[PDB]
Amino acid sequence: KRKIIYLASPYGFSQQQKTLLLPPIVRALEALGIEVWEPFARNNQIDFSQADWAYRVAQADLQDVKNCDGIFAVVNGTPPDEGVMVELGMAIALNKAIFLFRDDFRRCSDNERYPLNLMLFAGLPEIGWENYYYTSVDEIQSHDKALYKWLTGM
Amino acid sequence: KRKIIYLASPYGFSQQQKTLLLPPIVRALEALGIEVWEPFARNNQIDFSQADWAYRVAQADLQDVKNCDGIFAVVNGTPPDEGVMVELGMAIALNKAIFLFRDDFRRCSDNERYPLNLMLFAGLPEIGWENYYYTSVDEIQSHDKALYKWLTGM
Amino acid sequence: KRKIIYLASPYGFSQQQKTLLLPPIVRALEALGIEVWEPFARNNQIDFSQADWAYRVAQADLQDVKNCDGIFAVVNGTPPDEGVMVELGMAIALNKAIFLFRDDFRRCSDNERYPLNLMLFAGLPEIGWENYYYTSVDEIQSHDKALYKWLTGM
Amino acid sequence: KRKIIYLASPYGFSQQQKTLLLPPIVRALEALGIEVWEPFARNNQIDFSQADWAYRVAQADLQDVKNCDGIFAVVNGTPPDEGVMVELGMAIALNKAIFLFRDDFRRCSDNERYPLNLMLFAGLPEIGWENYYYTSVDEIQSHDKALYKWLT
Ligand SMILES: O=c1[nH]cnc2c(C[N@@H+]3C[C@H](CO)[C@@H](O)C3)c[nH]c12
Ligand SMILES: O=c1[nH]cnc2c(C[N@@H+]3C[C@H](CO)[C@@H](O)C3)c[nH]c12
Ligand SMILES: O=c1[nH]cnc2c(C[N@@H+]3C[C@H](CO)[C@@H](O)C3)c[nH]c12
Ligand SMILES: O=c1[nH]cnc2c(C[N@@H+]3C[C@H](CO)[C@@H](O)C3)c[nH]c12
Repeated sequence: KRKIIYLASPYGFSQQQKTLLLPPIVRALEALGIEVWEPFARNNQIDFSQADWAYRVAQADLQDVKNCDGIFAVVNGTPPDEGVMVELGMAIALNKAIFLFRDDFRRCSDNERYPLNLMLFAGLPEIGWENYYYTSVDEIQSHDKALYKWLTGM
Repeated sequence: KRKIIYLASPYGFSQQQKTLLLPPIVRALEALGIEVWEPFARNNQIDFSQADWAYRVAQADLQDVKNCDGIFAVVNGTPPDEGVMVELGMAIALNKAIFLFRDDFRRCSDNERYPLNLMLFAGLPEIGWENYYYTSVDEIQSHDKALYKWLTGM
Repeated sequence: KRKIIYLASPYGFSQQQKTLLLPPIVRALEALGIEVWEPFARNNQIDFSQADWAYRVAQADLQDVKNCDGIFAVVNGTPPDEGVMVELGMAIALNKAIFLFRDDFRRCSDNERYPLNLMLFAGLPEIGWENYYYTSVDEIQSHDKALYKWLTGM
Repeated sequence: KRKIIYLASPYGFSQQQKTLLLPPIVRALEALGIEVWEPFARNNQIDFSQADWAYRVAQADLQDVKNCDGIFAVVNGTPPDEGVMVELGMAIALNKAIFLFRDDFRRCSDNERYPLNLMLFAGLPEIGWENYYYTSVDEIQSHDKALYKWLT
């Protein structure tokens, strides 16, 4: 069975970001052999004319985080997206694999060790957390970083 | 034994907000008979002179969310605080009781049903979610709202 | 005639913050002999039941920034409030006196020199901008900081 | 002389956004015959190892807003970017033309008339401000919207 990554991001909210930013990240993950669950694409069939669609998206996304093997969370922005953060907290509590992506060079932090709010790293090991922290789309395929180690059992 | 509420908020980051905003919320919860776990206060014996303090705070807060009975999440701001959101996601995944506080009247939402990102409500029931959503400090004591129903088994 | 300070803040958006955080700041400024224009208070005779109230607040605040002598901008939050930032940009372009207030210890910055986005400091001097930068309510009345020196022409 | 638009955005902060999002917007503006001043590109010839680079960037952007004819502010995100907002306030106070771009469908507002904080619209007319408000890159070239009309 392929490992399943839930690709959490705010990029579905902007028409241009949805069209241009997500496909390259999806493709980078798929090139490692990962099955990618991207929520904006997976919720295509919900009936958005009905008033309960927001509840139905919430529950579908909760189920996807429960059923994934890891989360790949796009945590660009100041601050990172609140929905992505909820999904990240779910992933941490459910002991999913955690991978963080930030190619935004601004620092937005409450501490000196981590580049973001310390809670985002609570599900990563004390040592080597930066191996799970990706700062460019080109880095996703790196054999030295945590996605590759995960797939190769190292 | 008293129910334990984890009071998640960004109010510890600002000197004035920590001093003035949190004690009234703490007192409102305590007046219901709740034991309040406030993380900015509870992390007062971490050695902040040591470089790992941020990791030890992260783990301490994760353990507190695992051990609470419910979270009372202050979700003021545009957007809500990313650390609060991680803790909220943890609470949802761990089937804790979920209560939300927002006396910020700005609307910051991706949908028409809820006043915030739909993910924040994923741990609340489809019907009656607003019973868990508090919009003033004065409302916390309300016998018609979910904190009181929780405590009285209704 | 008293110097006029426009007190820009997001604190009017939260019921508790409006009641508890703003009066102490207003009072500290007034103790210096300043006439304080606080926008949430100053627009309390607008009819908020009428559809044009938002345009009338915008124009009232535009006029107040044009007519003030200085702006005292509360730039707490990650990021600072977007309305406060528009008013700050107006003040810079109109050669008003500029004073910044941040008692939030988090860093949210795109550079190493300043704790915030470099644009917020465009109306401050290259050297000694920190004299215009207030990090606690108790510091506002300091005779060593720029607000007091400005009022006394020293 | 070609009208000058200052293209304010936070897209320069993210490597992928700077590479992918900004060139299409620049090209849409330039297709209208506009001279586009994009701050992340224009700041290139600043020495970023001299300690004062942040101050120099700030002053250079201030001057570009003073010397543009209009601002085209990308106000995506929740909230819109604080540096874009400072530049927008400068443009309002300096009586520059104002155009806003938001293809982010989330609402982030303190009022019922506008989809964002009311201050962002203080430099736009009470009626017809929507004609200055662009919600897709495709819309930038519309002859029914305010940017094209401003060119005549
Ligand atoms: O409109 C939507 N479509 C699909 N999913 C979401 C969500 C849920 N998550 C949260 C996060 C964006 O907040 C992204 O991973 C999708 C919120 N709004 C929508
Ligand atoms: O500096 C800190 N002190 C204590 N806790 C936190 C946390 C953890 N949570 C997250 C949330 C603020 O982000 C609040 O509930 C405390 C992040 N930074 C700090
Ligand atoms: O409800 C309101 N009342 C008064 N002013 C504003 C503004 C304008 N400014 C902007 C800034 C808050 O965004 C504060 O200085 C007031 C936005 N909303 C309101
Ligand atoms: O690193 C930077 N490069 C170029 N410009 C800016 C600015 C000035 N403005 C502000 C706004 C981004 O905050 C965008 O229009 C550029 C701040 N930081 C930088």
